[PDB]
Amino acid sequence: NNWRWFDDRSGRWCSYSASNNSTIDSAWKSGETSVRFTAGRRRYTVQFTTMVQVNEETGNRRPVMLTLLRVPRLN
Amino acid sequence: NNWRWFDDRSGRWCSYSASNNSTIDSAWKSGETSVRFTAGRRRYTVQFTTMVQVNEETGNRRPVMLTLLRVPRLN
Amino acid sequence: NNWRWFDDRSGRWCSYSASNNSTIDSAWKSGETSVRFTAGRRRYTVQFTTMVQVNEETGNRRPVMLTLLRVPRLN
Amino acid sequence: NNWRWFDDRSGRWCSYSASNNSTIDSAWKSGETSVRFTAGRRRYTVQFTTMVQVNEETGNRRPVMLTLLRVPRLN
Ligand SMILES: O=C(O)CN1C(=O)c2ccc(C(=O)O)cc2C1=O
Ligand SMILES: O=C(O)CN1C(=O)c2ccc(C(=O)O)cc2C1=O
Ligand SMILES: O=C(O)CN1C(=O)c2ccc(C(=O)O)cc2C1=O
Ligand SMILES: [Cl-]
Ligand SMILES: [Cl-]
Ligand SMILES: [Cl-]
Ligand SMILES: [Cl-]
Ligand SMILES: [Cl-]
Repeated sequence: NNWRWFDDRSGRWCSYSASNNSTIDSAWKSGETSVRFTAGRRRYTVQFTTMVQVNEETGNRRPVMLTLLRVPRLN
Repeated sequence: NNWRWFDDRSGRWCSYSASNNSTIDSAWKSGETSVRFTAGRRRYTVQFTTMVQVNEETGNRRPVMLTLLRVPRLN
Repeated sequence: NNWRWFDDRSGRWCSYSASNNSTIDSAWKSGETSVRFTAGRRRYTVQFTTMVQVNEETGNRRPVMLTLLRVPRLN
Repeated sequence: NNWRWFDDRSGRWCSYSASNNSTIDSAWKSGETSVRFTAGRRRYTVQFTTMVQVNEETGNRRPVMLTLLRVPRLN
C-alpha cells in the first residue's frame, strides 16, 4: 500500500484498499497518464500529471502521493 | 521549485517562493524531521514525517509533496 | 521492468525477466533486507542493504538499481 | 555524500570525494544529461541517461547510483 490520498477533513494521508492500490500502481508502472478506480459507490480518476484524485460523482479534488522507500535499505 | 503545497480552495498544487523552497529543501537534505518558514507574515512548520504543512496560528494542515527527477535521465 | 543489474562484460544495465522482477519488487515493497530468486536452476540473492546481486554459484557481485519514474508524470 | 560508484575489485559501492559529489549533484539538479570531473590524474564523465561513469582515457565503465531518502521521513 504505497499510494496515499489526503483527507482535508481529518488532516491526514489515507491508504487505498489493496485492490485500488494495485490498480493505481499498475497504471503508474505502465506509463499511463491517469487511472480510474471504484471505491464505495464512487468512481475516481488519479491524474498522474498533477498528482490529484478527482471524484467523478462530485468533482471533489484530493491530492495524492507515492511513498518512496530508502535506497539503499537500512540493516 | 521542487516542493509544493496543496491549496484545497483552488484545488491545485502550489509552488513555494524560491527562498521558502530553498529553506525547506536544505532541511530535507540535512535529515531534519521538520522545518520552519514564514510566508505573508504567517508562520508554518513542514512536518516531514507526515508530509504536511501546519499553519502555526490556526493549526490548519495542508499536504506537501516533493517533485522527483527520473532515474535514469531521458535523453 | 523496474529493477536492473549491471553487466560488467557488456558495460550495460540489464533488465530481469518479468517473473524475477516481480519477485524482487514484492520483497522490496514488503520491507525485506534481501530476496532470493532463480533463473532456471541458477541461484541469486539481491542484498537490498548494499544494492548488490550475489550469484550464488560463482560468488560474483553485480550492482543493482531501482528505476525511479518522474513525479509528477509529464503530459 | 549522495552519489556512489561501484568498485568491482572490492564488490562494493564507493563514495565520491565531497567536491566530485558536489560537481555531479549540481549537474544533476541543472538538468544536464552528463557531467565531467577529475580525481587526480583520472578524467571521467558520468552519463545520467545510462547511470554509468566512463573513464575518458580507457573507456572503462563503472555503474553509478543516487541514494534516495525515504518519503515520508521516519521519526
Ligand atoms: O469519497 C470520499 O469522500 C473520500 N474517499 C476517497 O477519496 C477515497 C479513495 C480511495 C478509497 C479506497 O477505499 O480505496 C476510498 C476513498 C474515500 O472514501
Ligand atoms: O495556509 C495559508 O495561509 C495559505 N498559504 C500557504 O499555505 C502558503 C505556503 C507558502 C507560501 C509562500 O509564499 O511560499 C504561501 C502560502 C499561502 O498563501
Ligand atoms: O581508480 C579506481 O580504481 C576507481 N576510482 C574511480 O572510478 C573513482 C571516481 C571518483 C573518485 C573520487 O575520489 O571522487 C575516486 C575513484 C576511484 O578510486
Ligand atoms: Cl472525494
Ligand atoms: Cl561493474
Ligand atoms: Cl557470474
Ligand atoms: Cl597516473
Ligand atoms: Cl575507471
